[PDB]
Amino acid sequence: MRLPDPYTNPEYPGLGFESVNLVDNDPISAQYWGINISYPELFPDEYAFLDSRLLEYKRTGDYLDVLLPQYEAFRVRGDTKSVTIPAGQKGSQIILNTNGTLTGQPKAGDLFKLSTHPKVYKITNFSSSGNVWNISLYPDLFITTTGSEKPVFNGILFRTKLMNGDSFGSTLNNNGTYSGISLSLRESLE
Repeated sequence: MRLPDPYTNPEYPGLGFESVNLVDNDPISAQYWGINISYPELFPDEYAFLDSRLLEYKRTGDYLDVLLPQYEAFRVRGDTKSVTIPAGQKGSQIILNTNGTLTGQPKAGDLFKLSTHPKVYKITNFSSSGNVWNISLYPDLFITTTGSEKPVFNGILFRTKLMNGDSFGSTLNNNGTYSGISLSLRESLE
């Protein structure tokens, strides 16, 4: 379940977020991101759409994949598939070999994800030596690299669970829209 937005569904611009907060949970357990999405007033058809998607989400027990457009930095561009990430890596640093196919560089604060695993990281520092990139991450890597991972800097989806199904919804207001819709999502560690 991709959480529908104006990219997937440009016919519903209200599905653009009014506000989003990315929240750090550092438990006893592993770190996980919390996401709080607030919508502007939704019109009947876009509200009806989102409603039905969340319902389908409810009955199938799936995850919800979410894009946060605020993090569409596009500070790094190029052929990520020709990047090499050496095997055996763990901890808070991730080294990769760009093979000269990347342009630009990421900065502290940007998101990062491995192609083969759903966990999303924050980039905390970055240095390079020619085509060698040294990306410092938070939290530590959830897996040891296999050698087949590719870096993801843009179009990162968080794999989440809805926390507030029981307070989701609104009723028609006096200008024929639905106010106060917000979603509270928790990154799911499988």
